[PDB]
Amino acid sequence: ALPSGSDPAFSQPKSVLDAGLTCQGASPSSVSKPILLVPGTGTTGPQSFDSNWIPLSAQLGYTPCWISPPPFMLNDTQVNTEYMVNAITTLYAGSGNNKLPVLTASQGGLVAQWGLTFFPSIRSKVDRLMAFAPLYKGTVLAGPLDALAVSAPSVWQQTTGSALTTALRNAGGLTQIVPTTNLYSATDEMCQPQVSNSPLDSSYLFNGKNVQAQAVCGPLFVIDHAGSLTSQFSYVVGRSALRSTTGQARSADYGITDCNPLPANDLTPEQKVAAAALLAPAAAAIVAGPKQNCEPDLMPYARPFAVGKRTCSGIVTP
Repeated sequence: ALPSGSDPAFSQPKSVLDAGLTCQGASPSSVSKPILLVPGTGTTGPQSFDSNWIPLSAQLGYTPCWISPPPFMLNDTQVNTEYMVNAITTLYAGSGNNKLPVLTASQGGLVAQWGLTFFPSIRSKVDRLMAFAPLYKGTVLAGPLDALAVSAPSVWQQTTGSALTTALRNAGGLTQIVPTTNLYSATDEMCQPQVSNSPLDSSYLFNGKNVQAQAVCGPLFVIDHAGSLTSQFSYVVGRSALRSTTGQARSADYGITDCNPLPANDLTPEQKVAAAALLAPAAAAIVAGPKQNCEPDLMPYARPFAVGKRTCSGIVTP
């Protein structure tokens, strides 16, 4: 079974977590049809989504909301998840005690699934998860010892083999917990392996709607980790997932004629140009942020699932 019982303690003051949550044109505490947007490593909410799912979800009738855990999602993924759990608790009540969708970019999907695995209270408040290029198994690429002996906390945790990805898998987290759609690409340049269109892929969750773009669009279709979020093909799949009465994208709703890798048609020209410039700023933030030579310790609620892995304090024990 999954973790059950009481939610783990928060390490951050609630006022700090509240400060990281914003909704466009509304208060999180009094908001119609919120969608919670969870950014990837090296970005804020607006930086991840201003060129894409903030305007696109608004045009579908949601109030776009986001968390921006400081600094730029570079801190410990477990602390980033506190922002999401707090945001879910708030948006659920602030929308009349109604479940809400969560939509994530890159490592924001790891944040979401970590929260669902280890914070039982939110499972009944999230109606579906729409994850673009999620790194549930981390990635084998680049890495925390590349070009400097120190790397950001969440960069350590997103590395395949990390104590965090280990603990997520051993606790049951590579199976979907709420209805989940995972849109990803075999040509993802941040996250590998993604090529097999099978559970080997880092974005795959058992029983989820796992959509590798090349399985629909052809072996030669190319979108990177950002295009995975912003492309017109991505918009059609995400719109399906958000509208579906099953909580997952439906194969009937998308097909080879939607295989357009450029930014979603309904974005403004300015939004389309910004959608093409997402790589460099996130990479530079990763370079300028907090850095360390070890993976953050697992919090007690996750330690028993990665016994034997090495974190800053030493060997994980249960």
